[PDB]
This record gives sequence, C-alpha cells and structure tokens, in this order.
Amino acid sequence: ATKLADGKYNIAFTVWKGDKDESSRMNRYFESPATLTVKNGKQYVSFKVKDSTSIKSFQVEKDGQFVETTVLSENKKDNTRVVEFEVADLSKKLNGKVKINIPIINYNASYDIRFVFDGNSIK
Ligand code: HEM
Repeated sequence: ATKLADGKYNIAFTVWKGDKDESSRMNRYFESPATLTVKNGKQYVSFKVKDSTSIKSFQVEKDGQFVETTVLSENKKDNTRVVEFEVADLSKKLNGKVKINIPIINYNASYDIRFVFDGNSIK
C-alpha cells in the first residue's frame, strides 16, 4: 500500500549540515533532483557530483556503518562523476560524510552532512 513499485523516478533533495540545520555548501556540488531507481523494493538514490576531484570521499550511512558511495559513472572532461547509494527510508534524514581535498591551498577536510528528501517530489 505505502511502497514505491519498481521504476525509475525522480526525487528532490536538499543537503543540511551535520549537526546544525542550515543549507550545506554541498548543495552546490550534489545535484538535485536525484534519480531514484526501484528494484525489488530496493530504493536507489543516484546523482551527479561536480568538482569531483576535490570531493575525494563521499559516504552515507548504511546499517549503522558509514559506507562509501558507489560511483556509477565518471566524466573526466567535466570533472564530475555520478554516484549511487540505497535509501530504504526516505523520510529519515540520511547521514553522510564528505572529505574535501584541495592540495594547492593545503585544504584537507572531513565534514558531516545530511540529506533531506522531499517525498512530495517523486514523479
Ligand atoms: C570543493 C571545494 C570545497 C568544498 C566542497 C567545501 C565544502 C565544505 C563543507 C561541506 C563544509 C561544512 C559543511 C557545510 O558548510 O555545509 C565546509 C566548511 C568550511 N569551509 Fe569548505 N569547501 C570547499 C573549499 C573551501 C575553501 C577553498 C575554503 C577556504 C579557502 C573553505 C573554507 C571553509 C571554512 C572556513 C569552513 C568552516 C569550518 C568549520 O567551522 O568547521 N572551504 N566546506
């Protein structure tokens, strides 16, 4: 009654900071709306990642464990990539962590972020 039947959908997301509720800078890197692919009731979120060379790690939590996202495809001419992960409950705010490395300025950082999916946006 409540599930999404198998299919390739769209869903809008916004990225929030790890411990604060504020738009996250990742909103200018992670592109919405994400693609949403359903197979056997396995909900898969996938989207484009720009400036992909500086986002050298991107993980979201899976079953208590922060797990590194699955790159589906890359574009080296763009300096972007396409990543995928599963989200079982899209109501809950998805936890994620990104490591940002910008070698020339010696910027090496690791941040907490969270994804907020808009259910009413599915199509
Ligand atoms: C691809 C390039 C960059 C990305 C993706 C990035 C991303 C982020 C993220 C996600 C955060 C914390 C979470 C948030 O604000 O939503 C953050 C914090 C911050 N960033 Fe960057 N950043 C980049 C480059 C830079 C550069 C070049 C500087 C300065 C030269 C900078 C200065 C800062 C500062 C001062 C903070 C606050 C740190 C704290 O209070 O803990 N960022 N960045």
